[PDB]
Amino acid sequence: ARKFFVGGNWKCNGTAEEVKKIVNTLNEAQVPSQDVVEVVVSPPYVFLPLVKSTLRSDFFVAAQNCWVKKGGAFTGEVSAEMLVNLDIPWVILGHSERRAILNESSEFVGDKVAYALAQGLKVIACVGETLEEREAGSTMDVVAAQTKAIADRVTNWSNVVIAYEPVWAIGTGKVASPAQAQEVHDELRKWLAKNVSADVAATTRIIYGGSVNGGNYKELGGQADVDGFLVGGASLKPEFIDIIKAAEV
Amino acid sequence: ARKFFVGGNWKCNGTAEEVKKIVNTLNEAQVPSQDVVEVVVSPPYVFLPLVKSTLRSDFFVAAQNCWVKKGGAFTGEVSAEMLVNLDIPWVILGHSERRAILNESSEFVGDKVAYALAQGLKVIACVGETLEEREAGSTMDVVAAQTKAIADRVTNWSNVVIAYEPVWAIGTGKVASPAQAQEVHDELRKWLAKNVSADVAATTRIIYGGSVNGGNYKELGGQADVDGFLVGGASLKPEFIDIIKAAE
Ligand code: NA
Ligand code: NA
Ligand code: NA
Ligand code: NA
Repeated sequence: ARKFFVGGNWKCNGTAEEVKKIVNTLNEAQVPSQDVVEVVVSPPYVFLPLVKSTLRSDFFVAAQNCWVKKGGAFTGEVSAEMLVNLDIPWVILGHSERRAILNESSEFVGDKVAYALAQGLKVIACVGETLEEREAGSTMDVVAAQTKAIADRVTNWSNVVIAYEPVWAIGTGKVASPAQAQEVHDELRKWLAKNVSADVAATTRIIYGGSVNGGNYKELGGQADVDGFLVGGASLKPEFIDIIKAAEV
Repeated sequence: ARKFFVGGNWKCNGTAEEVKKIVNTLNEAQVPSQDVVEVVVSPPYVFLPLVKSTLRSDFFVAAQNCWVKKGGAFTGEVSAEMLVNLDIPWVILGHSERRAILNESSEFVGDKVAYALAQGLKVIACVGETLEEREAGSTMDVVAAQTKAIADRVTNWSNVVIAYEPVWAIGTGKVASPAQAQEVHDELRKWLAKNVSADVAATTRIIYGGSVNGGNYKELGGQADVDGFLVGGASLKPEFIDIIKAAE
């Protein structure tokens, strides 16, 4: 069985004082065993050393982004090899905000994933459709195309988690149902089985990155093809511990 | 007289061991007084706390970029308020690599500069033309347009340094002459005098960010409108201390 996965994306938030409070709360948390759930927290770049130095060793740290290739003359960017040097094991790549606001193309995301994996990082690779795409019946075309841009560029899926983000249902007031989430995760896994291998389809975690009303995480987690959550604002709050606890059963 | 200014842009380089070696070499350096030269060092975001905690207190730290507005739902971005919280006093904005590779527009850079200043940061604001623009005779048209996008959004220039980057003469194998540098810096200052004020033109440092061969920084620093340097790869090396010494 795939190990349930909960990632916390802090986004562009945090102060030294807020980080200390979040980390102390996570360090005091009593959650399901390492065998039941894998937990990753993703602070901004400037707090990565602080969080890695202070967080419980059974929770893992992710950067929110890295550069597409080897470092060098790329003012403002952080390379995968820098993250490896700082003992940051994970990175989030292709988040909806970077695809939309920072205009990161599916091919650019794919090249980042492949480079990160080559340096030995583990990757949360994000995909998802807009409202226009959803309403046109294009959800499965769009999610398969974003996944194919990554698949075409990687040589190994072992250290990849895919995060599905229904962009129309993230902080818009619209919420996708469990059935809607299950349908996309099932079709995506079926895509991996036909286009990469049955083994990769069976072993790759596909986590849900859509907005969820309080108390509705266990109904989503219990869907057959949903393997956990990529969490936004709740990752800054004690509620994140209740999302980790949804891994139980 | 405007105080000579030397910025060191590490770009996307560094490891914890390399950072320790660069910072130790800077800390042992014997350079002209604080009255003669202002020195700023700019590591990647992940080394900002480490460099600020270990660097000599008379050298200052800059981030290489920040976000255009208040933080929030901007995965992978670092806000100006985050830099203030970590006591990072400077930021580089509009670097040629961000305008070219990351497609940052003049208006985007302008909005960043205005936001950074509003949070109390000091800004190295970068401008510069491409090969095609230079060959067309458009250098000053382009540099004035980039500067206008910032001027239109900024009321107080006290905490701004302008860096001119001849993009065609940065790691291309082409080296711009001191006369080419002085011509752009003079015409940019004349633009500032007409479009902001005589006082802002007189007091704003305009530093040079073009490639320079070893031993040739004093010929550039002694130009009337060149107030220092924004340094690339030499900022990782002992040579950076020889560039600060050009202030004498
Ligand atoms: Na499940
Ligand atoms: Na470009
Ligand atoms: Na002049
Ligand atoms: Na001078």
